[PDB]
Amino acid sequence: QDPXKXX
Repeated sequence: QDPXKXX
């Protein structure tokens, strides 16, 4: 759910 980081 939090782009370039993961979910």
